[PDB]
Amino acid sequence: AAACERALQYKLGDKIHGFTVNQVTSVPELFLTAVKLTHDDTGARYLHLAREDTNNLFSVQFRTTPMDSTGVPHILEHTVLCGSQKYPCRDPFFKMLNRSLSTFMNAFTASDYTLYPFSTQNPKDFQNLLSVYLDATFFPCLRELDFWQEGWRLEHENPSDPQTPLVFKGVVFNEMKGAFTDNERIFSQHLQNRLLPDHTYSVVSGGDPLCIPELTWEQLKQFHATHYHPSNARFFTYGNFPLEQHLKQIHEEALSKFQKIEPSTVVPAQTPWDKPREFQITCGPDSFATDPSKQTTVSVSFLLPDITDTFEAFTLSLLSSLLTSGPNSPFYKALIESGLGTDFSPDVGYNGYTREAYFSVGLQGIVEKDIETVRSLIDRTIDEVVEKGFEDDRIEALLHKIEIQMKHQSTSFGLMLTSYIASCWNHDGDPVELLKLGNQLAKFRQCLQENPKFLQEKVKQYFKNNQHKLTLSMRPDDKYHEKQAQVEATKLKQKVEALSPGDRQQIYEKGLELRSQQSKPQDASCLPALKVSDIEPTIPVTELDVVLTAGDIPVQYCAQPTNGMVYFRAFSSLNTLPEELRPYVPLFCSVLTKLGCGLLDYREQAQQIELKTGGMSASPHVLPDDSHMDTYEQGVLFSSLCLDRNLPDMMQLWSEIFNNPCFEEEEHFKVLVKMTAQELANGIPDSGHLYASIRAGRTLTPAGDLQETFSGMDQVRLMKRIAEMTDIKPILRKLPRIKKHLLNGDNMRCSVNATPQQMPQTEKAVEDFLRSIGRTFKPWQMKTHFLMPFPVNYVGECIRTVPYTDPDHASLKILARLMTAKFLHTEIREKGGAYGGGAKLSHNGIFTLYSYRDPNTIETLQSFGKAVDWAKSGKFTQQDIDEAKLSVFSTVDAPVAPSDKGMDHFLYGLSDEMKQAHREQLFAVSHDKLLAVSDRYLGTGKSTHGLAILGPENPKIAKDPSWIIR
Repeated sequence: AAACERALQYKLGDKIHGFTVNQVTSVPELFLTAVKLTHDDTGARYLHLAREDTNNLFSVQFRTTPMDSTGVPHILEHTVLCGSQKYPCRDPFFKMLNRSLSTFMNAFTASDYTLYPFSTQNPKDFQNLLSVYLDATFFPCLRELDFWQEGWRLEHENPSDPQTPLVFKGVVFNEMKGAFTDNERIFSQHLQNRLLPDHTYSVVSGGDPLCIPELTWEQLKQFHATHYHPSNARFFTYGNFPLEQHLKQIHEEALSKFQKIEPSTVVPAQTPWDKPREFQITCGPDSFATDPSKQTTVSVSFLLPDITDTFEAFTLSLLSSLLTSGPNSPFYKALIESGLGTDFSPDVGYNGYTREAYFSVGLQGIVEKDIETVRSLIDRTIDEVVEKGFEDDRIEALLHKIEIQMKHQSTSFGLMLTSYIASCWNHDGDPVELLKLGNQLAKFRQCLQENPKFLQEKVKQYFKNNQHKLTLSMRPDDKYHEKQAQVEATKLKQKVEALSPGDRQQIYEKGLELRSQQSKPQDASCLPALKVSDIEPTIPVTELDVVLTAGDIPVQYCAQPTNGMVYFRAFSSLNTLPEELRPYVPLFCSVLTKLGCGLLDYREQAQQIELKTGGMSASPHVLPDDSHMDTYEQGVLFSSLCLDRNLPDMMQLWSEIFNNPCFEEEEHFKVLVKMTAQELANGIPDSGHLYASIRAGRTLTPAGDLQETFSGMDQVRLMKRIAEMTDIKPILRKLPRIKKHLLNGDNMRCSVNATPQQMPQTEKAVEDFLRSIGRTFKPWQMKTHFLMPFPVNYVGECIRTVPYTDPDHASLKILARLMTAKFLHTEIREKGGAYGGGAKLSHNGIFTLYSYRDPNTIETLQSFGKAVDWAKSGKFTQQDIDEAKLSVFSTVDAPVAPSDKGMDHFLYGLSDEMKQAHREQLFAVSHDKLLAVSDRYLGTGKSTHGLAILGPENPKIAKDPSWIIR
């Protein structure tokens, strides 16, 4: 009756739709069964992980082994998503993003493989997305104009004026420009290049700016015909859907149209060095130090065995985590607390992306004079690890951490599985051996029980005696990017001089046809699609029970199949907290479980956390009310996880954190604050649109102001200011004040998620813990410019709308997603050239516009104004409304993990009745309701606007007096 039982019914040797069952293994620790199939005619390998989880995932992988630095697989992956023969419309990927019930749809290109995963919950939608992906990847129209627009071409700055000089344009070309500007990408790539100089790892697989114009259309088509062939493919699917439908679809749509080829693409082993080497490279300056110039990164890297031999790789990965993870690691105590640098080097720890894995350690942010000092420190630490070894508790903490990662229930499990086996599988390894994790743990425990100094011989063998050592240093030079610009401009002029006038008219005509291709809106009615009748009308009700306990704390127990885990959450309000101490709350949450408690130092505290729990964290959350725009609850979410047996120890740890935290251990706190300030400064580009919307939305509601205080740019700038203070002690005195105002039971509620079989013991442990512990805003417009040293812009525009429970909210949500799908995508992305841009409506009632890597500023806001004029014009059909409803119901019905079912009632206090009411309000949205709501809220002068800009200097913005400059 179940799916996994029938998946265990697959017998060896059965022929199923051209596939042959080669191997069947039950993985009881993961509640999934691995099955290995091979297609007889093509030789494509198939691995299916059948597990009773409705979020089904498919992925297909192609082995791309480049032999030059042209970047052909990255551009080929970009171009293959631009159109196919059966679906000639442009970009099936984004078009199916609004015609499906998927939760994830993307693609990745590593150094030596390309990966196309998606996940969805509807079997007909699975058929839909699998058919579009098969036809897009295996049968694209390989039009020459797609290769000139996305890749490389010579083009005038204005394509209609034939007298201006020629320059390079292209998506991948400027992606590699932006990759080359990234110092970490130079460091990682050159590290791989110098350590592996023999074969494909010695080149820039994403594309070398000096080697990119050597790529021809003929080479692109030949590479596609040779490498995007199903014999060079590995298909992977995960979940509970019947396999027969998948196999039948694969055979009837794709595999029959090809014939067998044999890829001559196996990567040979890197030849071992006889002697260690040193290299010096250069990168681009940053704003850290001029005269001192501490922006010097150094690393020491060691070659490790292959990922094929699974056991030795698993052992060395655990060893690298013992060496680098946490303040109890040798390298942390030797390097981080040495005060010579700022953070670990990039690619620190075990890096298994290449064929031969490699270990790396070092620091960034050091003075260049200390390079030999660092190298001697690394050698001396290897000597000390050989002489002293590891304590048994840290080994137990690591084995408990890896086991807790095995049993944990996430919502994106299949994506983690395909990313975890892609690298090993790419080099012809057996992916099933990475799945049999229990056996590796058992053999690990036995191999430690037989030889107590085994790991000392491992560290000696692979670190002190490893002759394939590389010490690589980087120092910045003032004359670097102009040298690169000189040589690139020289390649440009040498390529331009040999061109005839007939070639220039060919460029002129190709440019005008490319502009027409980029301008004309095309039709996508050839794609198959679902309808609103396929969306479930009602959701299954989630059962809860709230128990007031000891003597007024409400405690929510949710019986769920959590697989032997207890997930504890607590939310304590901050309404009594003084307003001056508000901005230091996130810092408190980030350091509370890292400073020591009672008789435990920070080393022992971190050891106890890794030994008993799977991680204990605190993060501030602002939960808006659903019936008043000017009502919100502010508080801190304490979250933890443990196995069922370590629960009383976990609650003993929690009681010790709540009753005697050590806010006096100052040195590790200084280390952590400089590390988090560095981490937040490093993370600005990837979440720039989030920071732009959050600053843009500060001025509409008090909840926005509190979100600005907890997670806006003010928090990063303040954290940097605190990290620049030389005396941290008066800042450290503020933490007992947060302990005294927040750690009590006056305004508290808690949650427990566990198995029902475990529930009474959890109720006992929690009641013991609870008995053991102590006891009118008017929005106003704001325009803001953050001067950032970025090459692209990030702008945000916010409009104030209705909250969740208003019937107009569902219609506004449909309208926002509609505008994103049918206006903003074409206007900002295709015309403008930005990587991301759209419209969103948040749960509190903020209609927010955003831009991600946008080259323009004024034209983007003008496109926003034309989008609102488009919405008032009403120029959309009922099928577009069905498409927007499909996308919204694809978003709200995203799968929730057992650890958060139901979390939404615990946080926001929305019952299933409110969700059913809003779901039927999304059902009732009509065309005239969309025009009415567009003239009621989005129109000009009806609500207050807010503006914010992240980006470089722009003089035209600076001469506007209505902007405030930051």
